[PDB]
Amino acid sequence: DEEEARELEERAREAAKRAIEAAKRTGDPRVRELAEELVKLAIWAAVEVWLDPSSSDVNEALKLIVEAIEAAVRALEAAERTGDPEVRELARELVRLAVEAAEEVQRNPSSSDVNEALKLIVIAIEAAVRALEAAERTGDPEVRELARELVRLAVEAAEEVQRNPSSEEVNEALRKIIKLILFAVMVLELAEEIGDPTWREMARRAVREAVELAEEVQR
Amino acid sequence: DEEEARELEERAREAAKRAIEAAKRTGDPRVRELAEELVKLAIWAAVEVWLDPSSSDVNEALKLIVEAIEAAVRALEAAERTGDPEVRELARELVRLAVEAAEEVQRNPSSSDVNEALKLIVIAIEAAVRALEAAERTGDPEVRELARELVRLAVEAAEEVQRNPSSEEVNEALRKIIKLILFAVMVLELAEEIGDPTWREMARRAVREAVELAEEVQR
Amino acid sequence: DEEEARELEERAREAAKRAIEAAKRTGDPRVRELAEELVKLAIWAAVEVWLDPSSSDVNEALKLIVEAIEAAVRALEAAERTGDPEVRELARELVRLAVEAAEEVQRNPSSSDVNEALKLIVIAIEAAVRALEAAERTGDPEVRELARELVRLAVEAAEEVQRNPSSEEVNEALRKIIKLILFAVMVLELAEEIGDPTWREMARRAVREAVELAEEVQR
Amino acid sequence: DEEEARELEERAREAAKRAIEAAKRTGDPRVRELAEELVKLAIWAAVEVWLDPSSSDVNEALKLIVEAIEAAVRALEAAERTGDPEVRELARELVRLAVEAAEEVQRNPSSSDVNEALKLIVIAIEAAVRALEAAERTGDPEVRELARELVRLAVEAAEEVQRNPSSEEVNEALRKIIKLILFAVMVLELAEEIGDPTWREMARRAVREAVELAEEVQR
Amino acid sequence: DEEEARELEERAREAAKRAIEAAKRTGDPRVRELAEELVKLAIWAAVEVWLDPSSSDVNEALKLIVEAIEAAVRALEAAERTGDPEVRELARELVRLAVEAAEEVQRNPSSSDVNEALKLIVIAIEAAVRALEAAERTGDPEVRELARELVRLAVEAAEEVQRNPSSEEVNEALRKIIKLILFAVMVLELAEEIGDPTWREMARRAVREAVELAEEVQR
Amino acid sequence: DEEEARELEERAREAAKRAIEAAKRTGDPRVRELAEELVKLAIWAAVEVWLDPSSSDVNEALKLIVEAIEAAVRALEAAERTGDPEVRELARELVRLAVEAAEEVQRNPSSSDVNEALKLIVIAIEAAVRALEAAERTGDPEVRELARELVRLAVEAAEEVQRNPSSEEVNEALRKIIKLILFAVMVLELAEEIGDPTWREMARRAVREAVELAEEVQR
Repeated sequence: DEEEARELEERAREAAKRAIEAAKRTGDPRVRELAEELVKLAIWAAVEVWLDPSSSDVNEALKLIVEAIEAAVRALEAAERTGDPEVRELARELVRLAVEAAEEVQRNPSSSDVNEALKLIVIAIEAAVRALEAAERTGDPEVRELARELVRLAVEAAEEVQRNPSSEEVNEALRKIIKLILFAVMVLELAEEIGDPTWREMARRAVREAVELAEEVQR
Repeated sequence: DEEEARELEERAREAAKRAIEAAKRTGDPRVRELAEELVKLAIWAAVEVWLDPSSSDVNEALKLIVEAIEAAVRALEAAERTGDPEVRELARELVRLAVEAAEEVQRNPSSSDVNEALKLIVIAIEAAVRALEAAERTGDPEVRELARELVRLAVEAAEEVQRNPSSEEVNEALRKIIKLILFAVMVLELAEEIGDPTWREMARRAVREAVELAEEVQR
Repeated sequence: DEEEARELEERAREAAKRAIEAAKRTGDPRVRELAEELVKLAIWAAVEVWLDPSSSDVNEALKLIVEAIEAAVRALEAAERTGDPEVRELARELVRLAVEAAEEVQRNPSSSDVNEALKLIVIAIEAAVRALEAAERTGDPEVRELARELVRLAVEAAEEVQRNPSSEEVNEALRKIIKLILFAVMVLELAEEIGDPTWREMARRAVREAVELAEEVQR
Repeated sequence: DEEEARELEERAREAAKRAIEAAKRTGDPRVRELAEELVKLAIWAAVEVWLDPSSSDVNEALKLIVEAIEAAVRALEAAERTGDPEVRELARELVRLAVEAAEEVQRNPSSSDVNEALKLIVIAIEAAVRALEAAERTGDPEVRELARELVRLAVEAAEEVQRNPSSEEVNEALRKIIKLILFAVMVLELAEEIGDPTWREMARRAVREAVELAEEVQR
Repeated sequence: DEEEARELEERAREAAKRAIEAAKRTGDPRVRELAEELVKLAIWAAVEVWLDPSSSDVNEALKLIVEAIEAAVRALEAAERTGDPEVRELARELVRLAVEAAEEVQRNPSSSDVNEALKLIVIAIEAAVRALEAAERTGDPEVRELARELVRLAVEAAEEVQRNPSSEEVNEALRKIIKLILFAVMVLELAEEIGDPTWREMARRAVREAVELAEEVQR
Repeated sequence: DEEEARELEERAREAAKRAIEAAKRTGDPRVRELAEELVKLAIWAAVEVWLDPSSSDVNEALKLIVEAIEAAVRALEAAERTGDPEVRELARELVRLAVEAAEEVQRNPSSSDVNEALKLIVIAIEAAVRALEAAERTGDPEVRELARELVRLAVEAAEEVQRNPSSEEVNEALRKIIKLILFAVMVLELAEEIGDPTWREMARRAVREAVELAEEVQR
C-alpha cells in the first residue's frame, strides 16, 4: 500500500510544516515548546510508518495520530487568530492534552482505550475549532461568550478522559458530554447560516443542559 | 464509508435548513415548535453518525431517520402551501407523529418494530403529500375532498401504528390500510395524467373500501 | 436495488398508461372493464414493490407480472388494430386469462405452479401477437386464417393450463402445444422474410400436427 | 443471460435464413428437403432456448447445435459453389450426417457421447469446407483430387462415429482420423500461402498415412 | 478462452510461416529437413489445441511448445545470418535438440521432467541467440570466439539434459551451467551497451569458470 | 506476472548500468572492484528471476535485492559527488556492507533474519544518502559535520546488524538506532525546508541521544 503510505507521510510532513510556520509566526516561547513537542511525534510517525510498511496496527495508529495533529495545529492557529487571552490559554492546554494522548499512543500502539480516548479528544478539538470559526465569522459578543463556555466544557471533558482510560460510567458521561458539545456547535453553525438568534437561544439551552451535566460529571 | 457518511450528513443539514426556512416563512408558533422538535433530531442524527463511522446499525438508523425528516418537511411545506385549515391541522399532527416515532428511534436504535413503524409512517406521509400535490395540480373540488378523506385515513392509520408496536392483527390491518391509501393516490395520479374522471370514480370506490375497512380497524 | 426498483415501477406505470389509452380509444364497455381489471393489478404491483424493497420473492413476482401486463396490452391493442370479430373476441378472452392468472399470483406470491402457468400463458400471448403482427404485415388471406387457427390453439391451451395447475401429463402436453405454436409463428415469420409460400405450407403442416395433438389433449 | 440468449437466437435465425436462400438458389429437390430438415431443428432450437432461459444444459445444447448448423450450411453452399458431382453428393451426405446427429441431440439433451459425436462431426465438416475453399482458391487439379480424397475420409469417419457412440477403440481411431484430416487441411492451407508444392507432397504423405489407417479402421 | 486459443493458434501459424520462409531462403537440404520436422509439430500443436479447447494441461503444453518453436526459428535464422560454419552446425544441432524435446512432449503431455527439460533447452537457445545477436552488433573477433565458446557450452548442456531426464545431481549441475551461460550473455550485452572491454574480461572469467564446471559435469 | 517480471528485470539492468557509469567516472580501483561485486549480483538477480517466473519467494528476494542495489549506487554516487575523504571511505564501507548482505541473500533465499537485516541496512543507506543530499543542498559546515556524525552512526549500526543476525536485544537496540537516525535526517530536511537553525539544534539533541545510545550498544 505504497500509495496510502506516501499519502500519510505527506500528511505528516504538511502538519509539521504548518505547525512550525505557526510557531515562528507567534513568537511565543510557550507555543514554541508546544510546536516542538508536536513536530517530534509527527516525525516519529513518519519514521515508524516507513520502517514497516503494510502492517495494519501500525498504519492505523499512524493515520489517527496525524489526524490528531492536523486538528491540534488548526486549533493553535485559530486560537492565536482570535487573540483573546482566556480562549488562548484554553486552546493551548487543549493542544497539550492532544499531544499527551498522542505520546501515550506512540508508547503503546495496541491499547484500545487510549486509542478511543484520543479519538474523543480529536472530536472535541474539532468541535472547539468549529465553534471558534463560527464565532469569528459572526463576530457576535454573545456568540463569543458561548464559544468560551463550550470550549471550557471541551477542555474539561478532554482533561477528564485523559486522566482515566477506565471507569465505564465516567466514560459514558464524557461521551455524552462530547455529543452535547458537538450538538451545540452544529446548531450554532446552522443558526449562523440562517441568521436567526432564536435557534441560538435553543443552542444556549442545549449547552446549559450540557454544563449542568458536566458539573456532576466532575464528581 | 466516508462517502456515504458525508452524504447522509449533508442530507441531514439540508433537511434542517429547509425546515427552518419553512418555519420562518409561516410565522406560526405551532409550526415553529414543530420545526424545532424536528431540527433537534436532525442534528442529533448528524452527531451520532459522526462519532462512530462505519457502524451498520447506527448508519441504518440514521438514513431512515433523515428520510423521515425529508418526508415530514415536504409535508409541512405543501400543507401551508395549500392553506386549508382542515388539511393544515391534519398534516401538522401528521408530522408530529413522524417526529414522535423518530424520537422513539433515537432512544432505541435496535428495536425492530419501531423501525418498521417509522417505515410505515414515512410511507403514509409520502402518500399524503403525493395526494396533496396531485390535488394542487388539478385544482378540482372533488379531488380536494377526496384528498382530505385519504389524508384523514393516513393520519388515523399512523396514529394507530404509533400507539402499539405490537398486535400482529392490528399491524396487518394497518399495513393493508397503508397499501390501499397508496393505491388510491397512485390511481389518482394516473387519472390526472390522462384527464379522465371515470378512473377518479374508480379511485373513489377504492378509498371507500379503504375507509370502510379502517372503521372496523378502529375496533 | 433502487435502480431495478424504479425500473420495474416505471414499467408498471407505462403499462397502465398504454392500457388506459387503448381503452379510451376503443370506446368499448368490455375492453373498458378489461383495462380496469388490468390497471388495478398493475398499480397493486407498484405498491407491493414499494413497501418492501430488496426482497427477492416479491421482486420476482413483480417483474413477471408487469411482463404479463405488457404482453396483454400489446395483445389487446393489436387485436382492435385488426378489427376482425372472431380474433377480437379470441384475444379478449386471452387477455382475460392473463389477468386471471396474474390475480392468482397477487393472491399467492410463492406458489410455483401458478408462476409457471403465468409464464406459459405469457409465452402463448407473445406467440399470438407475433402471429397477428406477421399476418398484418403480409396481408394474406391464408396467413390470416392460419393466424386465427393458431390463436384458437393458444387460447385453448392457455384455458387448459389455467384450469388445473396440477396433472404432470396434461402439463407436459400443454407445454408441447405451446412449443409447437411458437414453432409455427417463427417459421411463418421466416417465410414472410423471404417471401416464399412453400415454407408457409411447411408451417401449415406443423400447425396441423399441433391441432391434431391438442384435440386429444382436450381429453 | 438475456444477452447470450438473444445472441444465440439471432445466430439460429441467420443460419436458417442462409439455408433457405441457398435452397432457393439451387432449385434442387434433394437440397430442398435437406434445408427443410435443417431449418426445422434451427427453429426448434430457438423455441427451446426461449421457453427456459438461464438453464445451462439447454443453453449448452443450443449453442453447439447452431454451430453445427452454421457449419452444415457453409458446407452445402461451398459444395454447390464447386459444382463437381462427386464432391457434391459427398457434401450432401455429410450435411445429412450433421442433421441426423443434431436430431439425436434434440431428442436427448444430456447424453454425453452423442454431444461429443456431434462435436467431432462439426470439426470434420469445418475441415472439409476448409479443404474445398483452399482448392477453389488455388484452382489446382492435384489439389482438387486430394480434396476429394480427404472429403471421402471425412464422410467415412463421420459415418462411422454416427453409427456407434460406443466402442472406446473405434472412438479413438476415429478421433485420430479427424486429427489427421485437420492436419492435412492445415498444411495444405500453409502450402497455398507460400505457393510451394513440396509441402503439398508432404500433405499427400500425411493423408496417405491417414487413409491407410482409415482402411483398417473400417474393420 | 477462445481469445487465448486463437492467440496461440496464430502464434503457431506465424512460427511455421517464418520457418518455411527461412528454409526457402537458405536452399539447404539439411535446413529443409529441419524446418519440415519443425512445421510438423507446429501444425500438430494447432490441431491438438483446436479439438479440445479450455483443457489446461493441453493448453499448457501448446504454449510452451510454440514458444520453443519461436526460439528455434530465431536460432536457425540468426545462425545462417552469421554464416560461420562452426556456429552454423552448432545452432543446427541445437534446433535439432529443440525439436526432439518437443516431439517427446507431443508424445507425452503430462511428464513433468520432459516439460522442464524443454524449458531449460528453450532458455539455453534464447541465451545462444542473444549471444550471437550481441556478437553481430559489436562485430568483434574476441566477442565472436567467446560466442562460439558459450554456444558450445549451451549445445553440450542441452545435449546432456536431453539424454537423461533423471539424475537430480546431473540435473542441478546442468541448471547451474545454464545459469552461468545466461549470466555471461547478459554481462556481455551490458559491456556492449557501455562499450567497455574490461567487463568483457569479467565475462570471460565467468564463462571460463562455467566451462571448467561443464568439463567435470561431462563425468 | 510477466509485467512485474520485466519491471524488476529492467530495474536490475538500470541499476547495473548506472553502477558501471559511476565506476568509469571515478577512475578508482576500489570503486571499480565495488561496482563489479555489485553488478555481479545484479545480473545474478536477473538470471534467477528469469529461470523461474511466478515463484513468490524468489520474486520477493529479487525485488528487495534490486532495491538494495539502487540504494547502494545512489550512495556511492553522492559520496564521490561530495568529495570529502572521511565520508567517502565511510560510504564505501557502507556499500560494502550492502553487497555483503545481498550476497548472503543470494546464497540463502529463505532465511528471514538476513532478509530483515538487509531491510534495515537498506533503510540506513537511504538515511545516509538523504543526509548527504540535504547537506549538499544547504552547504552548511555544521550540517556537514552532523552528516558525518550520523553517517558514522549508520555505518556502525549496519556493521553490527551484519555481524550477528541473532540476539533479540542487540537487534532491538539496532532497530532503535536506525529509527533515531531516520528521525534526525527527517527533522534536518524539515529545518532545511523552513531555513531555521533552531530545529537543527533540536536535531543535534536527537542525534546526541542517538550516539550516546549507540555507545552502550557497542557493548
